[PDB]
Amino acid sequence: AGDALRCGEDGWLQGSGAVTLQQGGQTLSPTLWFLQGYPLAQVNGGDRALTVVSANA
Amino acid sequence: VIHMPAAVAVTSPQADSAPAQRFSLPQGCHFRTFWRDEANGGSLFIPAGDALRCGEDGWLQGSGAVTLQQGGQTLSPTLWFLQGYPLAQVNGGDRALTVVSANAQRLILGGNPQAPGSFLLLTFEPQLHAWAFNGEAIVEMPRVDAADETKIKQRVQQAQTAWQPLLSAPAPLTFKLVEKLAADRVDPASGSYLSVNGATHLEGSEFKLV
Amino acid sequence: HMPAAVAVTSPQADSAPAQRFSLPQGCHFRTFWRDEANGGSLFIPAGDALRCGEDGWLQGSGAVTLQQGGQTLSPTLWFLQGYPLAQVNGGDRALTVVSANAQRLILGGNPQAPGSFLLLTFEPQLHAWAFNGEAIVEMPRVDAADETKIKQRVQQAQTAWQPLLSAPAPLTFKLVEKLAADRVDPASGSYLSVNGATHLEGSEFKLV
Amino acid sequence: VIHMPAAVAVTSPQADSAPAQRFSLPQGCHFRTFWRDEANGGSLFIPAGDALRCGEDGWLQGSGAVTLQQGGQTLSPTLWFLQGYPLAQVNGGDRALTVVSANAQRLILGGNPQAPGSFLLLTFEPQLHAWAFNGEAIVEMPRVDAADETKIKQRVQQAQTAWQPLLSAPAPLTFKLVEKLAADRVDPASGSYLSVNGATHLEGSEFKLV
Amino acid sequence: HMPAAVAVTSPQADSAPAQRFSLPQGCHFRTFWRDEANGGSLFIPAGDALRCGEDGWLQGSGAVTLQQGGQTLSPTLWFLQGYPLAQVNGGDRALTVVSANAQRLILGGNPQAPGSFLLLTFEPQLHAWAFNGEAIVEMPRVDAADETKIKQRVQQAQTAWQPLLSAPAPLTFKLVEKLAADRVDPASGSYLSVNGATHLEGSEFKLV
Repeated sequence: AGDALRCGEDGWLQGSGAVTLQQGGQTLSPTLWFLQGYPLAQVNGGDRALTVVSANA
Repeated sequence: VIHMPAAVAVTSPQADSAPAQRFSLPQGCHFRTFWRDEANGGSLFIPAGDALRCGEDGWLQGSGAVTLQQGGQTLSPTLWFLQGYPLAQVNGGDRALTVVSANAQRLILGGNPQAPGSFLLLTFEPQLHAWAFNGEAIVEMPRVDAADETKIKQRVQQAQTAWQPLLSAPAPLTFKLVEKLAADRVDPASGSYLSVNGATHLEGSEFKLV
Repeated sequence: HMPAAVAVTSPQADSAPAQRFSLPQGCHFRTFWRDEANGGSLFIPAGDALRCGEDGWLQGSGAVTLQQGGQTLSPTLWFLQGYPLAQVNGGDRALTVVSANAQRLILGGNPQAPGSFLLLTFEPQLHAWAFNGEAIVEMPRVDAADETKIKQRVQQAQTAWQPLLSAPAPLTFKLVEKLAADRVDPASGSYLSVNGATHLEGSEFKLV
Repeated sequence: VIHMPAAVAVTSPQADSAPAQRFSLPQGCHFRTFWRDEANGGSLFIPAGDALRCGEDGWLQGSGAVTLQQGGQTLSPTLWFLQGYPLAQVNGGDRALTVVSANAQRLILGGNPQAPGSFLLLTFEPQLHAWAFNGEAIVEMPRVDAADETKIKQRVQQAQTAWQPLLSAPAPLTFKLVEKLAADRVDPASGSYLSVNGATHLEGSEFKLV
Repeated sequence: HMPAAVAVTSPQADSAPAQRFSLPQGCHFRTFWRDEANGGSLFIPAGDALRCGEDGWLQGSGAVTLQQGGQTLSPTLWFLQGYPLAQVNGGDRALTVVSANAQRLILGGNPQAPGSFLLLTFEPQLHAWAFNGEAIVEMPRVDAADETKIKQRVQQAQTAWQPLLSAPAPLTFKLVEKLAADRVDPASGSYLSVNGATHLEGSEFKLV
């Protein structure tokens, strides 16, 4: 919880915050930037109108 | 012909005296328990809400769920706090109980006014970082009085009637009789001269295939 | 609604006849004994309730002694038409052996519930057929669309058969449109099962 | 620019049609479930009392504890009976629900009036001889309507608000969206075109040692 | 009541001095490097916030590059008196290095909570001391009979130290009557532990 991440009017979570992931004892805390709802790591475009050209698994 | 139960020597070794660690909460208070750091990679999560709440004694007070996570395993016992100690499978709400003794091995619960001279025995469960009730109980009673079968059945049903409500399930309460509680040793019932085991009633229909 | 039909898939039962075992007073008893070099013994005690009836078959209920490989068993066996049966005693009534081979025996002719049968499996260690809880009810799938008719027919078989029983098991019923009396499994084709309970009441002591 | 979720073919095989076995109780009624006799040596014990009781429909009715014992292991789920089926982790008391489908593999729960076109999915657990709810839910919804992000969030929060109370814990409800429920196949959500996962809120204090 | 005294059992700390590493602009930095044929590399980036101070020590906070065995680490290190420290940055205040050897470093001189210290363990892979959550509070056992005095002293150390921290761990405090500054374990003798929490709030997604 906090202001780093928040819901926008587009229906997607927005912002750039730490997200915690735990699996079998391990813990990762990457900073994720949400672009059109997709969580991205190691890149932050803030409010730039970047385009997701293609996203899959 | 009076048959007295034979005397049993107190043989158990001295209990460990190491203090419990403290766990400070946001609103100032402590609970206390033991947690031998064994690279277990464990977490204890006190939820926020009503069930638990700091008290004017300096201790976390109340009873509510508590989430323990270790090695991908998640347990969620309901813990009740007494003088800051977390206890599973006993809730002495409304009642003012004493912690006779507490260490990394066991906790002796006393102070029930409706059956003095009886004590619950709780065993430390590192998986919960808490003391848990598994049915074991202790009745202090002179061997001379246990010569009388009817005194036995009186004291032991006194204990049962006083401690039963505080317990989650009407459980098989097991009662060891002892001359003196040995609160200083690992087994406080060391020197127990007799054990009385209770039943749980069963009724209904059992299905089975072959 | 009608339960689905089920194809009889069990193969034809073995057809060997039981061997006869002749007792000195004239009668015979019939069971199977696969020669297994077990060197087993079958002892029928004399002077008890096991006696030669006028019909030529050993009759009555009593303990039979089986010794094989050092071990000794002595079930109580009731003989119906010369067949040793365990865990069932029909004395008062007059039941019939529908079918009997080295694998299983079917028990019918209970007049307080026709179209129902007990199944008993051959126990080679007892050289006898034993009842273990398995009953078959004959009833058309059309009838079994009515729940109340399933309850009626099951409760009729239960009452009619429970007095004669002593298996350490409750009765369970396989519903068939016809008994496959010539198969290994005579309930091959059963379109439904009803399992009954054993009632319990008492005190349990467990020490942890 | 309308983006429609792509269509997913219904591929799962036909569900098994084998009937459930019946289990008759003293007062006449049945419950039904599956129990592949695997020499498991298992027992099912319906206690006597109020929680369970035969009903005028010919089925065991109500919700209460049930003791399962197998290979020295003892489980005690609270089961709720619906049309004679035992179900764990869902109690639709006060509500009139439908069993869309039931077999040895899964049970589809329907009939919630406050969110039509949604179905719970329960999976058969042989350890309990019962169907259990683990969060999986199904929303029937035309792909064309799921082009609209706001219709998705409407139907899915309609489902959540209708089915939430019937559930034991406010659980992470997972919702698969499908054009038609495939009640005839092992996976009734075969051909689901989208999944929506809910969260569980967390708040309070976590302790941890190193 | 008074908590029981505890004997200092930890052995005397190793006494080797840290090696010096000379930078071209004059300054030195001091850490340990057990020759382990690791052929490790220590790269101090230039032109950043890592600079030679007038006192002769490398100063500031910035990323240091460690390459050993193909793998590369680049922690952010803050240099206090020439010592590389990880997960703690005291810049605003003026802290002192009570003790430093190849095994551990003690961090004192926090004026908003005297008699408290941070412990930092040597991490040979970083060639640097790292803070992991361990604080020591100096307080006499007599004082620790008062619960309110334990809370006071612990909450003073918490507030005074938490701004300077970035360990992925909450603070936990070992209460000693005196810091065993010359032992391997400087809390050898601690008569009580107080563990603090990390607060959580947010949404959890788990897929089963």
